[PDB]
Amino acid sequence: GSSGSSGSAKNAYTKLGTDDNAQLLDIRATADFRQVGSPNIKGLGKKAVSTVYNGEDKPGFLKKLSLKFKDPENTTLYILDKFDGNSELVAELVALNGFKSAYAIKDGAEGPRGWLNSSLPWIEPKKTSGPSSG
Repeated sequence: GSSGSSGSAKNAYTKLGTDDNAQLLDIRATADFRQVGSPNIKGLGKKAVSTVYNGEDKPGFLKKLSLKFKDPENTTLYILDKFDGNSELVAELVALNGFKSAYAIKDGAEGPRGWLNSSLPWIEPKKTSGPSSG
């Protein structure tokens, strides 16, 4: 693909912990934190910033970021989509809108080698009983 963009699933999480300044922008839909869960990066230091991307309305999305990050000017963000979405698109928007340098993850969360399929930590919804139900 792009030798420089969307690395393997760990390629983000690794650099999430090792950078100590890095962050996560879960662009996955607000429903996906109901139906799949969220990534448990808390042991690196903090939770991810859930804000659904919509290629609709660039400013009406970035309104969530400006209050959420202390030092966007050197914080290394990592988007996280469900599969593909527009991860690599957001990965070149924030850095051009006053953050430093941004990244995506291939296969997102639910992809065949994405976050879930990478030994990476998760939060999930509540415990329930009915796998064929969803």
